Amino acid sequence: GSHMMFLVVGQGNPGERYARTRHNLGFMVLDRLGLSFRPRGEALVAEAEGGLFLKPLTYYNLTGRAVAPLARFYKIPPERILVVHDEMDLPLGRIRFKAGGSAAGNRGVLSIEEALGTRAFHRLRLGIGKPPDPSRGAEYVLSPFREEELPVVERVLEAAKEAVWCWVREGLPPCAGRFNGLDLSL
Repeated sequence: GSHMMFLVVGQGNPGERYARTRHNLGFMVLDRLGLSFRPRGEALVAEAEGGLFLKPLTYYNLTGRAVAPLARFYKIPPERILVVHDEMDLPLGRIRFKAGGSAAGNRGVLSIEEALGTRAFHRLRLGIGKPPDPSRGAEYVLSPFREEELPVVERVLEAAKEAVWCWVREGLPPCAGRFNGLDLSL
């Protein structure tokens, strides 16, 4: 319709090179929802149930360029914006809803904060852990998960799919109550 009730944003980079990488977890979650995405401007967009699901094709670090004009245009309040992203500050196997707060160095979240001028939007943080040395962070997020991690990633994607629908239909607090305590690790 002419209006949108919510905006779910998956963080990722465009192209097959990135599709299995840790930094594309947000895209992977959106791709599990069973929606029909269509190219619109610099994004793939899907609709369902009165709102919008966005896989920006801006590159990860530039997603604010797409998110902010859309959210302002549709007058979407912060508690009806959900940014789904990989999170180095949580271990693989943890999933957390967060209302507002800092980006903690995540360039996608930072781009959106800078473009909107607020931190108050919601996030679904999907832990990925950290590399053994920080100097490998860039390579870590642009690499596929390890062999031994795959079963945990699968659980996380299943949980995160359900969590996205939870947030869409219920709002953040009930969903934080169901999901934030989960331990999906091996």
